[PDB]
Amino acid sequence: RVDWPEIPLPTAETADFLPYEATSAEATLSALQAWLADPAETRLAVVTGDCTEPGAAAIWGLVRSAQSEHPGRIVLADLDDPAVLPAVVASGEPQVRVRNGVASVPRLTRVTPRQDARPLDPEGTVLITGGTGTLGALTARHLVTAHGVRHLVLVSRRGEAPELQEELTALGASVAIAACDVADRAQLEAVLRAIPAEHPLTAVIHTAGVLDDGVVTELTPDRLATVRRPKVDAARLLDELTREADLAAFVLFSSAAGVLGNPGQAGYAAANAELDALARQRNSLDLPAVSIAWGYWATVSGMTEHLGDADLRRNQRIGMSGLPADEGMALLDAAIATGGTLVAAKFDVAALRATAKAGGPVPPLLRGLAPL
Repeated sequence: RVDWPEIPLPTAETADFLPYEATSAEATLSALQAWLADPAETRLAVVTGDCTEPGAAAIWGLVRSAQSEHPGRIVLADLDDPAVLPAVVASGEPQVRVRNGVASVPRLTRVTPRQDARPLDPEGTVLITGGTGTLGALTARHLVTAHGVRHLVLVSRRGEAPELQEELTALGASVAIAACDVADRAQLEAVLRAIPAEHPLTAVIHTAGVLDDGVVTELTPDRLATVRRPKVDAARLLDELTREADLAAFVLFSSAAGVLGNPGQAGYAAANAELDALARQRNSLDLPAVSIAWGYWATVSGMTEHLGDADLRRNQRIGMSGLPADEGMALLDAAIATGGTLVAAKFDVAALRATAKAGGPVPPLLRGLAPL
């Protein structure tokens, strides 16, 4: 979980920085590319709003990956007061949140699951976005077998998986796979009407999306919206049209990039963090919701297919390991039970601990797990 323990700001009067208050996910990318074009090296102090907002998190995720691309050069400050910005830059942390005079930074802490989520209805219906994707396909096998789901609506752009259709129906699950894009206003509403009344919708699981990983200097706002729409606009439409639905759980598949920040994934991290912050709004409003910043999946899926061996070591550098289907899906059950925004991934504590002790640069979020 993203934890924000209290740490003191440095006793500094000024810093050599370029202040800027972030406004939108596309605006930060445009401003950042302008600053990245400057040969002069002044750390870009990006001021962002309350990260619990979807927009601020998306900007946070966008800068998080950007700071992974250019460490020690972009300051992702969440300040209600630009006066602490010189102090924030002088702290050395790329991401500092200062409220009422005290500072805080994102930290990763282990989550204690709670078994108080409302039980899934054995006669209910579960909605999955991008069902034809393997991650959506993986969820279908576990839901019917473990959770005993007898009614599914697997929604994907192509929306036809006969090989999953026969497999899921062979176990007794009334799986209604229809061609639909969740973010589409007309498509989602009609399919949401296709959910039977005697089998009311009980769970929304978001796994649809596109991957357009690229560095900040090469990303474009269209790639932001192209990735965001089946993830951000899709989940927003899910909460909009299913807030009145009988949802026992609200599952959103985020990525570790959206929380930690992974190089060359500014847009994807923006979508994932905005995906999380939407759930936090849902969770705060007492509706059950879970957004999971999933790690590097071991199994090859329709989403994470393009992660090669170079990305394998890039992932394994920060402690990532191939997330198994069982381990990943077992984490989902606790994540649904726990609720809120959580990160379910496998980390190499010893490698991070050894790297921290040896002197390597440990990410601040990982610094909670392996401090000095």
